[PDB]
Amino acid sequence: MPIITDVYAREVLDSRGNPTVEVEVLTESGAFGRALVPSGASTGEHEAVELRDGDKSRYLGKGVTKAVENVNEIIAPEIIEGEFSVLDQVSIDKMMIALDGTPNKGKLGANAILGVSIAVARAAADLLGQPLYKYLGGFNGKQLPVPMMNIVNGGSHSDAPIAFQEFMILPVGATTFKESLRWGTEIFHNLKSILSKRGLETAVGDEGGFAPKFEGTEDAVETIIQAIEAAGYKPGEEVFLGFDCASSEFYENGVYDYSKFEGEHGAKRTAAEQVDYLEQLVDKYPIITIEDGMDENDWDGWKQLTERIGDRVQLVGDDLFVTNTEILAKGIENGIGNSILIKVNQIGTLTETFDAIEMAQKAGYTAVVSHRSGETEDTTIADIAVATNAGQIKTGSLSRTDRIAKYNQLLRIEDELFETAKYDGIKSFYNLD
Amino acid sequence: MPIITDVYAREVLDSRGNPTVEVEVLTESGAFGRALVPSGASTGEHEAVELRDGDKSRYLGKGVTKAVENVNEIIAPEIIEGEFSVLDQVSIDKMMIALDGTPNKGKLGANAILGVSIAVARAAADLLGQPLYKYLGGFNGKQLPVPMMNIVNGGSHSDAPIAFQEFMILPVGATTFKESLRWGTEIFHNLKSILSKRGLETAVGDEGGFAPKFEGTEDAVETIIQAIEAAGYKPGEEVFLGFDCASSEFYENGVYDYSKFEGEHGAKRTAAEQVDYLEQLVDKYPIITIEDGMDENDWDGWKQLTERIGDRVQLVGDDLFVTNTEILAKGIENGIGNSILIKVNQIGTLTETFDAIEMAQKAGYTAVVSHRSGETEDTTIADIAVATNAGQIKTGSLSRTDRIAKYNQLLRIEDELFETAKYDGIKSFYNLD
Amino acid sequence: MPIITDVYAREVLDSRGNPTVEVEVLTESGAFGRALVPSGASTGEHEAVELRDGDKSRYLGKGVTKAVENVNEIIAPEIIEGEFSVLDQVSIDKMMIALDGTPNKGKLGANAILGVSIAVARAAADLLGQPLYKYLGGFNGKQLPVPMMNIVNGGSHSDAPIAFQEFMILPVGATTFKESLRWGTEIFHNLKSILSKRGLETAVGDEGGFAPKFEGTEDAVETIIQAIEAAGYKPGEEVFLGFDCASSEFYENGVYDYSKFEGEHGAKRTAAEQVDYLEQLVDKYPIITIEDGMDENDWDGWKQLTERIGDRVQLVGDDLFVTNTEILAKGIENGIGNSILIKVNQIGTLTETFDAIEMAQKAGYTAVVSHRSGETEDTTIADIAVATNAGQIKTGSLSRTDRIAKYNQLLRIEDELFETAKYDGIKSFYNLD
Amino acid sequence: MPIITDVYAREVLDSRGNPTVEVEVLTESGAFGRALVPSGASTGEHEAVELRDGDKSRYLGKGVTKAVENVNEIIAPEIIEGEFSVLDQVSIDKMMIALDGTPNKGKLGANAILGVSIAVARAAADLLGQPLYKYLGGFNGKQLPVPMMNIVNGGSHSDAPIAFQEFMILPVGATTFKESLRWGTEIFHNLKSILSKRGLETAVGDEGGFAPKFEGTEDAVETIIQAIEAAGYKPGEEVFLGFDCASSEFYENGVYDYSKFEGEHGAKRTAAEQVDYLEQLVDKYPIITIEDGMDENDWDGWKQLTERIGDRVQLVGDDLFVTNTEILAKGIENGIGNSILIKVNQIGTLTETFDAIEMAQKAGYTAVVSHRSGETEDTTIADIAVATNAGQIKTGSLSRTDRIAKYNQLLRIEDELFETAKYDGIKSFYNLD
Ligand SMILES: [Mg+2]
Ligand SMILES: [Mg+2]
Ligand SMILES: [Mg+2]
Ligand SMILES: [Mg+2]
Repeated sequence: MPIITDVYAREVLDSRGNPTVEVEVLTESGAFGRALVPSGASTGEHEAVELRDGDKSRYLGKGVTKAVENVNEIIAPEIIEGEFSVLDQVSIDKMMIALDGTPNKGKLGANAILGVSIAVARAAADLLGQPLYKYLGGFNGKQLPVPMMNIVNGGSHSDAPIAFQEFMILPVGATTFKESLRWGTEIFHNLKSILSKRGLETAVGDEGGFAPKFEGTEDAVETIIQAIEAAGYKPGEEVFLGFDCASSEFYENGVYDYSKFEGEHGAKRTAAEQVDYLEQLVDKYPIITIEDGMDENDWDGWKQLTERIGDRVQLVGDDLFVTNTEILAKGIENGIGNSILIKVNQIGTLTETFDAIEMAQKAGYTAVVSHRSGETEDTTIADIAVATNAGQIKTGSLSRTDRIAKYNQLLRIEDELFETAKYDGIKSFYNLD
Repeated sequence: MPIITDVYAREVLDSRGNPTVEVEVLTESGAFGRALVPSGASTGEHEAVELRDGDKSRYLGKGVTKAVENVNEIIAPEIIEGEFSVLDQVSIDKMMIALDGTPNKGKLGANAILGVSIAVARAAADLLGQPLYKYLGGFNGKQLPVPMMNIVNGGSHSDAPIAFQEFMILPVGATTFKESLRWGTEIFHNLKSILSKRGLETAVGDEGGFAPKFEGTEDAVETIIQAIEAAGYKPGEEVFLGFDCASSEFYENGVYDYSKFEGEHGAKRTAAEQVDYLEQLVDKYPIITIEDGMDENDWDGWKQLTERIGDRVQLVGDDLFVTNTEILAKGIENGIGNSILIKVNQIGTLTETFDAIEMAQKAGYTAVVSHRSGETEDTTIADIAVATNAGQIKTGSLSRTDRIAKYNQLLRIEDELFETAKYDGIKSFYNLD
Repeated sequence: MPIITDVYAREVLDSRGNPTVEVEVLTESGAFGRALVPSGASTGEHEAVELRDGDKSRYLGKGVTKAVENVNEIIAPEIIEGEFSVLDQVSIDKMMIALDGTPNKGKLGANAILGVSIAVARAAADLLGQPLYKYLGGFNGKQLPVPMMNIVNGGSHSDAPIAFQEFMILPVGATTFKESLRWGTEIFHNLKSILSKRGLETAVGDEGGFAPKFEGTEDAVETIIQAIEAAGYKPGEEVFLGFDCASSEFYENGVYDYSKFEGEHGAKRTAAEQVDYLEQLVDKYPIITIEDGMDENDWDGWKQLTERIGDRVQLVGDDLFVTNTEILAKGIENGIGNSILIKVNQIGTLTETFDAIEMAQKAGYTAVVSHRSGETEDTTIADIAVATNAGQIKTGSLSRTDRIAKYNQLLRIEDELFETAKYDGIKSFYNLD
Repeated sequence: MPIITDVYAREVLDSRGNPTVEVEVLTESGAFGRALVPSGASTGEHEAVELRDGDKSRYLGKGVTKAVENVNEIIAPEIIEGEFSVLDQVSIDKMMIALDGTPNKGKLGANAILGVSIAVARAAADLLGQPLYKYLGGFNGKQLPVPMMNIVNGGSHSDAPIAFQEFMILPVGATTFKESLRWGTEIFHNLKSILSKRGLETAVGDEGGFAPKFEGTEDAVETIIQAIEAAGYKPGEEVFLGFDCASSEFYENGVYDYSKFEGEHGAKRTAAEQVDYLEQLVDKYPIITIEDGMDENDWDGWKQLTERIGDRVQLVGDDLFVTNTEILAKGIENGIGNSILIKVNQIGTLTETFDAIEMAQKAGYTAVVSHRSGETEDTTIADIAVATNAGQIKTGSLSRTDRIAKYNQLLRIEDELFETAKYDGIKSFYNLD
């Protein structure tokens, strides 16, 4: 019996110890779904906005009681009085969008809306007795993603003289996701040993990776490569590197100003020099993906970067696109990037999330389903990656259950799929030559 | 409906990126339970042994394929062919204990056995439609625990000149668990700010807390107190401190050798001087609980410590008791400690876990249900704490979902209990007079 | 379907031929529970009070039509209109406590309230298909009690020159409850034969035991020991003795006045001499438990008694505590007694009963679940003893179904538990050295 | 649904502390019945034999492990392998009779057979959702019995100089059973007061009544009458007396020898003088019923007694008929008595019990459904009395739950019947003119 009979929100905590929204949905027959909403460390703009309370007497102003109230007192009665079927996902998502009535979900909160959106879908899958990836994506959802695994952090997430925010490993050469996960974990533990022996810090950041005091970018990259090799894997064949440059954080007045993070002698690069520099790095090192290599508003620079190395390196828009199909469409039309980081809570409904993934795919772009800095015990993004046969995921390093829970769910999905599972390895990069 | 029809194990990852056991149980009617096992020890004279593979080609020898196979090929057929009801928890636990046939669960593995033990109970609660805490503890399970929250680490978990392994905060004075959690989180964020302003490290360890380069024990303690106050709480009334001294890690040849961690000039204390020192600390600072203040084999020293401050300070045996009712019984008979840290995987079944909690309670000891360093997305320990009205829990700092998931489950339990919930605050320490 | 749809009370008779309350509860799905309420011969004060009609035209004023009406016309509609789930025991108990609104349950009657409280729990266990002890106590309720079996009566329950109200046997050395019951029964029949041969009376009193015209206390005790030995059992190893002194019934103006029951030459003992006397008896005879050895208000005397023999003899507060957690807490804080007699109807709800048991256990006291002088065909107290692993029960001699029904239910519980049952024998006395 | 899937026996205790048989029956759908068997006789030419173990190491040889084994190992597999419907009562009873194959049920035991017989019927009523009296007797079972209530005992059940075994009160003049029960209880308590004031014993015997040291038969009778009046009732209109003379216990060699119980001067009466004596008593006192007034083999004396007073006094055969339809038929044919005491366990199946009741009724005799000295918490005889509209029951005095449980069940039956219940009072004696 599919009619939704209860929609209930509560305030819980995320992986950084900040409040977030949890929603539970029940049907008449007792089918049940629970969703928890993630939260970003920094937000691109043109984005759906999370509602926070700003009551400095609670949680330093980061309470989400208003968003919770919006679910319990506004959204819930609309759903229950409307006698919506739990199966009518698009109808419910459209209803919430209209109920809020603003372009950025700023009245009810993207956190209120997404909690309900995901909890409904989870309840629907429970009702049908379907794996969530098959409910979401249909019968042919079967492709496990290549994980891009955080390993070293820089920029504003570190004190080392390194401008790029994040360095990742990608176990592209593995034959299964289960194997890929083991490779990454082995490399992580090997790097930890290397860091310890060098007297560098091995405590972890928000994503479960390291932020060691390397000498600079080349030291960081070569040390990761050292770990890959020590673990017994082949860089540039079995395991590749990725960056999240987060270049907007050091771009100002037409200059990519590396002195912001790399000390007084750090290079001040024009957009042309920035492209040259990224090209030099991908020629020197086995780098298969670069996120936000150019500034969020530097469309000319993005075009040049894409013309320069886009045939052989994935170029992921994060801050560039902010999971916004209007911006994505503009990107596609202008030959900008070849991949998009998909953040469910940046847009705020599952319907819109899937629309963005579909738009990307139909343009020959990859859609990389992503975590946020503040995660939860929710593992829905694992199922979204498989539902859409996305082929890639970005969900953290190899420690902290806020990351590992997603990897464990991918293990379960691959196990359940059995002989029907596929892991396409390097062929996951259908956006590249 | 209740006959178990499937028992299935798989290898997943824990919060440190090490393999562990997951088990799923199904009944004929489709009731379902999933358990994940936290990290343990593969050796240790008096505790239950986790089984690891030792295949250095996988996960550096830390695979759990053998334990998984033991579930799938040995335990599962015994259960299924035996037509055990999912409700017959004690029967199933006793059967597994006999099936392994060794005192330390070293044949099948405590990790195999506990995975099944917990998954069965979770499936039973699902079958009955009961909250797990009520299934486990009966109708009167209703007391939320005071959380002892990791905040600063020392000893072998840090590079600072501090011998004690862990410092904790306890929001004893809160009126509800939900408020207690907020207090702790606010204190955590305030400490983080204080550390940053001092130029100390704010990256986190395995339990989600900090390991800053303090000048020593007094600096650490006073800085935590500073954070408590900055967050707006009263030390020694609303919020107390706790230690895990892990004193076995610096005791040798009859000496508590603080020079092991606190540099060349660090004190070498006899057992008498160790007791004097702990007494001095509890007289100076608002310390309500001390774990492993004396060495695991220094029973004479434990007795002296208990006589000295046990009337007004909780004295928790962890390494002292290793969740072993034979050792606990010896402790009780000899007036040793007044609390025990209860680690489900250290004993290996829910039945034995509950027996240990009950033995402790009936002696006027508190039973503090505990996490391990390697945790998972499992939240069963939250329900165990409420089921037994234990009154205390030790499940980590205020970051990392491996910890926060337990706190979120306690929020859900308190919410569900509604007007029947109780949080006893300082009266939780029924072991103190 | 757990919502309570009917709550119905009727006036029935207890084992002494006095009216009492019966309540039946039904759920929407047809789950059913029936409870009957016991009644004491004499009442301690500070107690929940039973409501009687005082209509001397019916049952000599002992009718319970008002209490029955209070269930049918006040409590029942509150429950039914409230749509309470039969599983929400604590909520329903708290609701009734508030509905009555007085400290002693004197408006609605403790008999009205307890009838509903127990019938609800019985219906809940029926709904879930659980044994009542597992519903009440959770999965680990498995310990059968050592029974303290009435055998000889004195004081105001006899015409013999004996001040103590009750003498009991305890089959502590048996390996199972089933064996323990047989031992007691054999001893009972042997005593009956001994009494008959001596020309003493073998008719029974309210609890199913004897009140023979012995020469005094030593005659009674030695004759019981004679019966134990004649039955082939070892006094002070296999079978121990117990007293219920009911000392309040002969204490006045600071004197334990044995002349009240033992004739003109009976000793008038100070509190100090009373302690000396009880100590002498426990040194001479295999006495393991003494109930109400000191007067209900003689706290100094209780303290002295507890210091004197409390390490090796159980000291049970009955009139001392009147199943009142405020009085119990005061006792615990002052080192008074080491056991409490738990009378469900003296407090009036299952929630409060369990709270009292838990408070006792967590203080290292035993909780002895008890009958009343006026019993019924209800056997709930058997399930309460096992639910809480209490380890002891006091439910009568070895005749009269008002007593034997409880023993039969313990047989069924032990049978059902099969290999999971435990009977701890002497180790049941965890309150003693 | 109705096929019997489990038949299980266990050894429990009766109201005298002697072992007896309990049986539980389950159907495929979970319908459930439990029966307990009352005390019987292990020898006796014309009745069904209870089987006892004779192992003097257990319960003084009174164990029923063999009868229990006969159920579990012989009867149960026949039923289960036979796929008998729980509704097929007569088939099952006939099968057991044939399975035992002896006239007195001495191979399997009448206690084994009756336990199964009753448990089956109780399970059938549960399956159908019918009150047991309607299942047993059809839609028109509605007549509550006049209770003949034990109050004073003599003969071998007392030490007083009184030959008759039992004196009873019968609240014939009440308008409902519920009122009749109150009358009896009030009389019982009034007698107790009278006895206490006279310094006579008020402890109770097996049936819950008194055995005081009266001066003789007239003292006993007149004192009971005093109690009736003191309670406010009219002897010989509202409340009548009954005897159980148990005359076989003092008849030998053609003489009713009252000197056996009434001292050296007690009358030695011929059968003619015995009839004269009983006639004198019924002329002097309001006696409506006499059980076993003549010896079990004195058929000529029974005939004379019946001719003398049978038109106006009920004459109940107990030892005369031993619930044996062959003996009853002989009695009917010869004009012997006008009532039979029906003891379910004396014949051993419900089918045979109902056949005996029917034979009696069709002869214009009353069938008085009876307890035994050793009773249990079973209340089936209450339902049998109503099922057959018997109009009378003999189930004990007004104390002990072994008796009171039956009266409570009659209260429930009358309550359930509501406006359809009937209590025929004096018209219940349809055998008298
Ligand atoms: Mg980014
Ligand atoms: Mg520790
Ligand atoms: Mg008492
Ligand atoms: Mg008779």
